[PDB]
Amino acid sequence: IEEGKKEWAQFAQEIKEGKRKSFVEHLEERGLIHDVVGDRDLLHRVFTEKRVGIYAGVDPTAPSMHVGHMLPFMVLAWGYVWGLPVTFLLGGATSRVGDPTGRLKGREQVHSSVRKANMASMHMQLKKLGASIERYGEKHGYKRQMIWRRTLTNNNVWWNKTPLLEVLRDLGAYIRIGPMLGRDTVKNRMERGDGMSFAEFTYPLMQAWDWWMLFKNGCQVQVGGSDQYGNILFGVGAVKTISKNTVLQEDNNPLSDDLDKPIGFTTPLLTTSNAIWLDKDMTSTFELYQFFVRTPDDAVERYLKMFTFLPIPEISKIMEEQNQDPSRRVAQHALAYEFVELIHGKDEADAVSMQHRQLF
Amino acid sequence: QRIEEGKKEWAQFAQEIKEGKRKSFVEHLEERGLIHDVVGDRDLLHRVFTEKRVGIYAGVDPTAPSMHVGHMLPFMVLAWGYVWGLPVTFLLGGATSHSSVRKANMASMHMQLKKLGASIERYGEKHGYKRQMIWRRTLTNNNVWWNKTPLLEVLRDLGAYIRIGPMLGRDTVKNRGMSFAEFTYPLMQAWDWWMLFKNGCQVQVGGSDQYGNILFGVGAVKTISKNTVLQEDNNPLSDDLDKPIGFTTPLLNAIWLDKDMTSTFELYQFFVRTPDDAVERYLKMFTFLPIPEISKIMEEQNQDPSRRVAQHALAYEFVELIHGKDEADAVSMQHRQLF
Ligand SMILES: N[C@@H](Cc1ccc(O)cc1)C(=O)O
Repeated sequence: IEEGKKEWAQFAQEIKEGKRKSFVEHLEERGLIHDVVGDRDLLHRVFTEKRVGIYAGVDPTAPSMHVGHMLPFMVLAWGYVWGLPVTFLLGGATSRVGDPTGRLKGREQVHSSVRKANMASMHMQLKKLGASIERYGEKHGYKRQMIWRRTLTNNNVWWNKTPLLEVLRDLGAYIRIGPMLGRDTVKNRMERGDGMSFAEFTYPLMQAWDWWMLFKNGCQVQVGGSDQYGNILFGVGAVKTISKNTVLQEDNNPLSDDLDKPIGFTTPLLTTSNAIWLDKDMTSTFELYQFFVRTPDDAVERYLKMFTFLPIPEISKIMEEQNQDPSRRVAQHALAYEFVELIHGKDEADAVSMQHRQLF
Repeated sequence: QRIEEGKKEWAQFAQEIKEGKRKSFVEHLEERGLIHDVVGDRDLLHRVFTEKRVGIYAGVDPTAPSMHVGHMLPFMVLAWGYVWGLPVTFLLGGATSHSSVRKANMASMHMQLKKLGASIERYGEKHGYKRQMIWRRTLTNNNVWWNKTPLLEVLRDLGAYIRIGPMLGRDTVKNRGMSFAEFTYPLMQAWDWWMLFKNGCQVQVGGSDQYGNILFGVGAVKTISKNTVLQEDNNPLSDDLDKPIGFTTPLLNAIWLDKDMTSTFELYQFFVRTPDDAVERYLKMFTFLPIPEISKIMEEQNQDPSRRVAQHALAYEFVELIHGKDEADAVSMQHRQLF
């Protein structure tokens, strides 16, 4: 415990002295940071100086995640093997409301048995992914230390009982609705005329409260998809406010030092040229392999950096061979193999890669 | 047992009302001049009270340690409701209201509302209304549910079905900044009603300025009842006689009901200064005096209004209602002994 703080301090000096990379500099090299919700240099300083907690959220709208969810979790995977405490947040409660961002119409009311089934399946998959990350990290030389920590939490833990009055007192009373109505997501649904419910309008405050609940236990940073910039931005402000105005003395903190203020960033948007599920029963291992081998030549190098733990030198070596003759798909096959191994294990990766070569 | 006998008693009244032999609670209040606007259909309101011994409530926000005379008319309606055998509820908005100040006001107002409840019963006794087992009056602080009510529950049963567009259109809201908490207040008021509606409070009465709030409440309660996931509470309210509905009382420094803020003598004086052209209406609204007795008073008043016979009767009655007979006797004598 104490040794951890000393180790991170040593790393900090080595980072400033150009002998080591910070977590931010590392992610930038992997191409995993799109936008920083706040000041990039501050984010860098925070991770350099502090072994801060970081989390990513996911709402269970399906029994399975797909490849489109992965980049924020690739960030947490890196965080985990870097010895940062990471948290996977399952939005069991917030999924009932539905995130209005990147939508004009409202989500369709799903039956309760379906939502419960989706939530349970996603919970298992996230547990499985957590163990896979450790295994996959091991393959690439990252040996688990006692100080490592990964957590899976359902926000139902608090949303099932959290009184409306508590949220209004500690957060709602300090939030002006004017700016909320100015946000793009709301503005576009009022202008277009798609309408919007009170529940949807409240969603940002729920996400903010989620962060606050984790922030109290050291989770200073949030990472999300590209379209989550707005929610994370709102969250940064909201968390400062709660910490500054909370009536509980055990939790109250002005956060005067910038190094302690909440901050976040987004991961890049994946574009194409249905869904690619991480569940073997929905998308076979063979088909997940196929999806990645079809990665365009002008995208495969970046994907190798974002979707695998392959060292940069090894990626350079792969690309050197790839650039000589990309028809052999050396880069695409390495990408497909690594990601299939991460999600479904080595045996699956070996089987589908052999069968794919024998067939095509 | 008594429940079944109660429905029978109300059934008899209903038949007699249709035959023009008895007044409904609505017709009665109109005779008193206590109804300003009906949030909904007047005839429906008449029908609801004719057919059903419905619950009715009025809300009060503890922004002061005491209520004053400007708050009374909705409570006069509840006073009548009580002695008519309708179950009435006083809702104290403890949750929705420095912190040490707010808690003290809430406690003082709660104490005053209990006292008013007992005073209403006593005052009813004087005018021939004898308490029956079926009578019911309740004082409730909405803190009772707001202390635990999950945000998620409100969003599911209400928040999901309310569009913010219209809310931003409300008169009070459009002409404005505003906090999220303040923006949420209308839904909390609606939820308050829903909590009481589940236990029979189909009707709400409020001040003249409460038309908007009651209007929003009717729609919200319909919505919640129609879409709530607990089937034990779910109900489409297809029959109009079961739909939530309300009405307002007419529009009249402050004349407090707290003796330490406004002396009984000064409360007496205030009503004695009631204008000649208003005193008759006030007698009907602020007292239980039968109309025939009010007629006898006004005709005598009309002989020589300088004697203020009507104003003195009004002042005495209201002081007795709020502070009791001994107080009424004392201040009336002191006023005569002085003037
Ligand atoms: N709102 C995010 C998921 C999320 C949920 C809760 C949080 O606290 C954070 C993120 C999404 O829909 O992608």
